[PDB]
Amino acid sequence: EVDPRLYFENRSKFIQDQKDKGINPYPHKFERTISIPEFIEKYKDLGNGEHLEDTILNITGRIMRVSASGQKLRFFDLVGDGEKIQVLANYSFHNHEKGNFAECYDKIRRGDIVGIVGFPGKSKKGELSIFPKETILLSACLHMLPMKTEIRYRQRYLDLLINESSRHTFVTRTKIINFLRNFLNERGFFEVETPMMNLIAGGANARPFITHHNDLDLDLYLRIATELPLKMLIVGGIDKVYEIGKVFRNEGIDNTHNPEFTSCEFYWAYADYNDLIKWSEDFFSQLVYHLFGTYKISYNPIEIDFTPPYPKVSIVEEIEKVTNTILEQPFDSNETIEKMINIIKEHKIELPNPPTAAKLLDQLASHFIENKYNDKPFFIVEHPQIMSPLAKYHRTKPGLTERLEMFICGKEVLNAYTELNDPFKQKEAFCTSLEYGLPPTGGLGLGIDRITMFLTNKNSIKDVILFPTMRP
Amino acid sequence: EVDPRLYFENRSKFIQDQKDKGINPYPHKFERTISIPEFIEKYKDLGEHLEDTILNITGRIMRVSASGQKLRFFDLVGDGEKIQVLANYSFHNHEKGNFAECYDKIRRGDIVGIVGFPGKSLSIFPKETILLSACLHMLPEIRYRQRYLDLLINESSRHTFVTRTKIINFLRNFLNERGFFEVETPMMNLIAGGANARPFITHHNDLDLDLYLRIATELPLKMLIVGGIDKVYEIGKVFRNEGIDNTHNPEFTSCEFYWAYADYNDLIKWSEDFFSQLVYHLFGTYKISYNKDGPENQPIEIDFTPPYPKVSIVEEIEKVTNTILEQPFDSNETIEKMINIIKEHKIELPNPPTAAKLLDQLASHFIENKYNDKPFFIVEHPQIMSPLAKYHRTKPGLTERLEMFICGKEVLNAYTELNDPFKQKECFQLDSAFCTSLEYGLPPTGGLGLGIDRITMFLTNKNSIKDVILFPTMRP
Ligand SMILES: C[C@@H]1CCC[C@@H](C[C@H]2Cc3cc(O)cc(O)c3C(=O)O2)O1
Ligand SMILES: C[C@@H]1CCC[C@@H](C[C@H]2Cc3cc(O)cc(O)c3C(=O)O2)O1
Ligand SMILES: N[C@@H](CCCC[NH3+])C(=O)O
Ligand SMILES: N[C@@H](CCCC[NH3+])C(=O)O
Ligand SMILES: [Cl-]
Ligand SMILES: [Cl-]
Ligand SMILES: [Cl-]
Ligand SMILES: [Cl-]
Ligand SMILES: [Cl-]
Repeated sequence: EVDPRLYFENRSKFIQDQKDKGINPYPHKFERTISIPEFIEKYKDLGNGEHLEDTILNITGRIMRVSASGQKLRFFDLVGDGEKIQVLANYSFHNHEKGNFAECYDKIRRGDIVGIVGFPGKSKKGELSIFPKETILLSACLHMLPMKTEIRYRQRYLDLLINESSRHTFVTRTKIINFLRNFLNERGFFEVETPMMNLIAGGANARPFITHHNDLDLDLYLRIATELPLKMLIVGGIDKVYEIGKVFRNEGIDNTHNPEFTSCEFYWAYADYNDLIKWSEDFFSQLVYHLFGTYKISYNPIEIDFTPPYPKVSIVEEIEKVTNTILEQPFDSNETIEKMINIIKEHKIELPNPPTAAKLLDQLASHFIENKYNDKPFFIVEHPQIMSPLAKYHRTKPGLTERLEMFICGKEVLNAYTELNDPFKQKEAFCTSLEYGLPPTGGLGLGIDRITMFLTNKNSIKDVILFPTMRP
Repeated sequence: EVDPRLYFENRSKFIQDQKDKGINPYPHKFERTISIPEFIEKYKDLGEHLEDTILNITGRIMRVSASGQKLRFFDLVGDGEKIQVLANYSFHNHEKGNFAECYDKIRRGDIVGIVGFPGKSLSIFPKETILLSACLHMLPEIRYRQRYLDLLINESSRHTFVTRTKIINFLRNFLNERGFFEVETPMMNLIAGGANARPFITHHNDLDLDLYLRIATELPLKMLIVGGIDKVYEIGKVFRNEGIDNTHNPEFTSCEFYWAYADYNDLIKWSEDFFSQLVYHLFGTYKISYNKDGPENQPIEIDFTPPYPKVSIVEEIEKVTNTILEQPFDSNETIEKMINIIKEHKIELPNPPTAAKLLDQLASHFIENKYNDKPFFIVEHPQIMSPLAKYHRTKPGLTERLEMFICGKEVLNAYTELNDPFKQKECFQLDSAFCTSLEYGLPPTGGLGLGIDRITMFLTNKNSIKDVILFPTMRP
């Protein structure tokens, strides 16, 4: 046992003493000639007890175990890029003209970043190793590191160094985003950037963040979505367009909500809801196979089968069906509002404030549909116009829209529709752009963080964001 | 020849009349079988007709002409390309509507679907033409507020934003080929560091908390180096709550990377490789022309062939002003001296006149416009300007820093990172989370920032940042 403060204070005095004796504990440059992954790839085939003594290399990394088998034989584990080798430092092999062996190695502690000049071999036990001639401290770790709560979210660097799975999680994340980018680019889509701060915040229903620009003396809204300006680009003649990036919604933090999250929205001119469904099934099934070489995955446990096609459940037909009720249109008539309210009560669930037709329908949809399936993803489709102000009216079903929303394990990860392009039907900047002619178009949104949760077996969004937002 | 409101209001009545006569003017779906680029590629080689092929094609009408009632000529555009629609009474399927009625209805800007056959006279010959989405206004500062108009009317506008995405694509593949790992860091933090700039503030309601939009990505990326991600980067927006002018937009796109075990010399090689390769990739040459002073007056050449000149900020200021600037730079004798030089040359005195801002001002007057024919680096900036850069390995008072300039504008800032936590407190309000991460061991590291919008300005021949942002931030 050691007191952390003593540890820290002592390592601090050590640093100052090195400085004072003229040794620079933070040297500027150490020219490494090979990485640890490279080193392993290149020498893993060596024979037990075989040294290549005439092959000198410079290698770096973080010391993670310190050991000894006497004062003239020190062992360390050295990690870089998520791989590990042994450092076997033997007194006889040490270049004594550069410091007392014992001084130079007593000072090396767990967490230290080091540079090593030495030669590759395997120990007789077969352990792939570097045998120093010289070991340089490049950057000390001044605190004792954990061997094994909230710290993983506040000190993500600690998490990344100690837990192999943490690194796997964020690697998978970037892979997911890479796949998506190439998937859209293969299909002729054009990546763009739209503003994060606008005079209005539209394209979804969510409270916004507000901020103030000093030069223009103006209160701007951080964006809750990217829909409106992307559509303006369709009008502008960019027929396949998308954006991957953050959006901001000013509401509660939970296991599936972070106030900044990463979305992808695309707009596809001359497509419609049917094209969007096909796209969703292709994307998800191909994404999953690309990561796992199979369509069925384990999640915390339950199997999720991503083999297309997926079930499509019509929001009205299904609510009515599981509640032996008819919901007469208009959906915001008093008779249908009262009725919807009755169901809420009849089933003792939380009444939304205020109880508008759109929010009641939404609430009924979360209770009676959204957890219909767990074995596969599925779509809820054909949402009422009152919920869907920017979706186009259904081509055979008055009151409804050509909309879909994909769910995985009761959580929405996708929202898409045929875009309303008739400016007259919309009144009930962007609006001006519609008057110039928005071609028939299909639009689609993904929630990236939520997708990554499922494909890395996490059940908090916090586990797939490097630095999630938290109370200090 | 027409009032815009009449035009608009009339096209509106037309839309309603179509609806009332049972025609849906905004059909849900027209299944096209070929795009315009595809169409061109496939039939460029056809003076002849091929009635041996019936196709469905879409696009926006952009010119309407005629040579008789029975002979109508349109330009149709999609994905940057254009073909002719030659609509001839002969070829029209009269079992689907009066030829003259249909085609009198079609105006400039209309989005249409066409069923016809390919030929040259390079054209599509309709048997039938469907309206898919009308343009209710006659088509021609507006370029910034209605960027859709700009994208449709000016070929160069589309070139500009295509080039922009290409630039970002090249950069992404350039870092990925070299083993770099893309990540996302937060846009809203409890403090905003990594640069000197006023921040935007916003408030989260459920946690009842004030947060700062990020002015840079430096600190959290460095925390990822500590975490063992030795090559890391982020491309994305940052926010600085400052003035707006030809080279400043309050949100702009940057790229920052951190390269463990590299230093300032690695960063210079990287900069030269990146820029020269980027330019050749776009133009098949290293020398490009740029209308600094506007398309009105004469352009200049910019030669991106490496290597680029490196000018040491202290050496050069002293040299062009016959002065010695004794360290410390924030002593009174050296502040007063710097002031007197600003006074003797009638340049604007910064408020307050700190050592760092005076040095900065002297650097913008006497160095930053040294070259115009090539990019160049200003290097080895004083510590007082550079609170996160590491101290120079042989030059007291200075740091291992570089800034690249193109035509007098900074596009790159990079350095060997200060990784000694004891020296940093002394340099520094900035993060304790960050400061704590340093104590766990930041390896020797090189960091670099690019200003993407400003790079794109130079490589698309624009001299306002507003020309390379789709929707720049403006007053209503
Ligand atoms: C833009 C996407 C398209 C798919 C449907 C939803 C999913 C989105 C909802 C959401 C809301 C929120 O307040 C905080 C979040 O973190 C998330 C999220 O992670 O996922 O929005
Ligand atoms: C992160 C980069 C590294 C290179 C140096 C600067 C360039 C950056 C500075 C700037 C500041 C600003 O308030 C508004 C801007 O638009 C820009 C810009 O576009 O250029 O920052
Ligand atoms: N803006 C939508 C995503 C696209 C919906 C289809 N246009 C949302 O945030 O849910
Ligand atoms: N954060 C710097 C970019 C360079 C980073 C070098 N450590 C800036 O905003 O200007
Ligand atoms: Cl249908
Ligand atoms: Cl939700
Ligand atoms: Cl390297
Ligand atoms: Cl050097
Ligand atoms: Cl600047």
